[PDB]
Amino acid sequence: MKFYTISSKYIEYLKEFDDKVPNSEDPTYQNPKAFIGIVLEIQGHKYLAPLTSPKKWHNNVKESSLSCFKLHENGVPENQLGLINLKFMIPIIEAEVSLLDLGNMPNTPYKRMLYKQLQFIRANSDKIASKSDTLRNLVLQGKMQGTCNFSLLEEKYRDFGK
Amino acid sequence: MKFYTISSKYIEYLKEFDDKVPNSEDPTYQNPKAFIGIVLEIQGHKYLAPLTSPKKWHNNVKESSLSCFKLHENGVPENQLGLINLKFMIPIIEAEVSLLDLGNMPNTPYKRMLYKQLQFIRANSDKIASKSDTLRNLVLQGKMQGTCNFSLLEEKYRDFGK
Amino acid sequence: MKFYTISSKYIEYLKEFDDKVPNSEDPTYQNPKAFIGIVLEIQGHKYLAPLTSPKKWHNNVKESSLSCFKLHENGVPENQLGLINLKFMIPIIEAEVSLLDLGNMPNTPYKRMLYKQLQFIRANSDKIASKSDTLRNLVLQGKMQGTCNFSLLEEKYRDFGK
RNA sequence: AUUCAGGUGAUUUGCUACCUUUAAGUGCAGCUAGAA
RNA sequence: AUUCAGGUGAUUUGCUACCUUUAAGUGCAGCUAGAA
RNA sequence: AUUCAGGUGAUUUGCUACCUUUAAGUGCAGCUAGAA
Ligand SMILES: [Zn+2]
Ligand SMILES: [Zn+2]
Ligand SMILES: [Zn+2]
Ligand SMILES: [Zn+2]
Ligand SMILES: [Zn+2]
Ligand SMILES: [Zn+2]
Ligand SMILES: [Zn+2]
Ligand SMILES: [Zn+2]
Ligand SMILES: [Zn+2]
Ligand SMILES: [Zn+2]
Ligand SMILES: [Zn+2]
Ligand SMILES: [Zn+2]
Repeated sequence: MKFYTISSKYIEYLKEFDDKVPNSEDPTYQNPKAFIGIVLEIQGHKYLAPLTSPKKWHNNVKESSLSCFKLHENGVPENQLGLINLKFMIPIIEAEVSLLDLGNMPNTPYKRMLYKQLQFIRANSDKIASKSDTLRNLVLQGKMQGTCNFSLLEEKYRDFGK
Repeated sequence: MKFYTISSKYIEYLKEFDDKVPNSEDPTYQNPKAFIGIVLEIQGHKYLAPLTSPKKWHNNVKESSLSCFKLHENGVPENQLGLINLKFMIPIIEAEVSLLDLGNMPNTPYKRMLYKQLQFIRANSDKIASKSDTLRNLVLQGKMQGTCNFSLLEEKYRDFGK
Repeated sequence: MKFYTISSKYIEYLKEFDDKVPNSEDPTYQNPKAFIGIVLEIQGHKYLAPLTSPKKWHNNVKESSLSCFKLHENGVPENQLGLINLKFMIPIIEAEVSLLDLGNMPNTPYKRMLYKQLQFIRANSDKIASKSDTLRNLVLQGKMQGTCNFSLLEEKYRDFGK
């Protein structure tokens, strides 16, 4: 899996249909909001999930939860690295999605953390995909609330360019 | 698996054929003798094994032994909890066997220990069933002595009601 | 697996076809050169690999390498015990191969080390056989150089007695 | 005797794990404490 | 209540693993630093 | 940004494991040392 950004246009568009769709731009955002790379591929839908830095309430989110996949350094649990917000993953269009230029990022604390994250994500691909799959099923079945509207998003998203 | 008692009649009856069959009633017995719940099911035989509180010689009984399955609190080895005496498991008749009313036992040290035991037994079902299976095979094969007479008990036990 | 020696004749013979074939006798050799016992059995070929005591360059040989299987005491990694030189394993003829008389070796530092080695080898039989298998395939495929000439050795070796 | 097989990580120092049936990057150290 | 089943290690003290679906000696200690 | 999905244990607080393909209760804490 990999790190992506998403065009602001395309994020506004999904926001017409679901305010739950993650904010793309914010004055207080140092770097751009980043997404994780095809957490879920099903019925020809490619999903990307939002990354998000630590909040207070992440302490209550237990590992079993389908809402989030908690990140942290490999083998170093006390090094919390934020989480993947699956509850807000969205379907994407290859053309409005862009991979982070990791090969060109200046060596900074951030790019550094991205690699810590990346590796933990790489070694947990499956748990992630597995979680995303189930989250959607449930969401769709009407057994889970307060997530992104998968059903509706999946319906409207490709009508972006019109 | 679960906790059972066995009618005294039926225990006397098997004792006609094998004195090795565990004692059901004793003046020094606080609670009734308790048995563990289908350690072995084979050729339509349901086996229950006797529970037994610590004796001195349980220290010499090594884990590999087929005679006994040593109990102790989950993850707390120094908390020895007696053992399951497979060498004396017997085949039973659903109608002379009775489940302990755990849902109605007053909160006492005993009921408390039963749950410690139960869980350790639950998480080791397989080893237990596995041990019981092998113990019988061997016993039947004539490669093990000083156990209950499985072959003979299996033959005679259903003729209980006559 | 076990410890063997190989007749000097048969070792000279293979040396007619491949100088890479391990030296059998040397003035500086305390004990005879020893071989490990059927590292590989395939298309009716029985392979024995040479043992060899620590050299400087064994530090660069990584575990993944097909060239050698590094020995050392069980659970005691700092106790390097030389390595098995698979890159030089050779096919053998039961009649020119001989098992070391371990049962009759006087208790010496050497015989002592042999058992340390033996056990580590016994507990890794598979990795060894697995490595040998792959090493040959590759060697045969022409993807590996500087080893014994398996293809050529396999062809010529049985013509020993002529 | 025969003096480091080639690969798997958007990164990879040490070891280890895995792939070479054409496929494969885990784990324990170290380093880091980044922020959406 | 009923006082430790045998075995698998060219060697193996304790425990463990494992085998007794015809099979099975792993791991931790302990001892060992040996040489091709 | 967006502030804990429900389950699997004759019992189970905290975490965790597992299940969510109709399935699934593990492990570490803590509590506890009961007796056949
Ligand atoms: Zn939950
Ligand atoms: Zn974790
Ligand atoms: Zn008698
Ligand atoms: Zn035994
Ligand atoms: Zn235990
Ligand atoms: Zn290499
Ligand atoms: Zn090693
Ligand atoms: Zn034994
Ligand atoms: Zn021993
Ligand atoms: Zn949130
Ligand atoms: Zn739950
Ligand atoms: Zn709870």
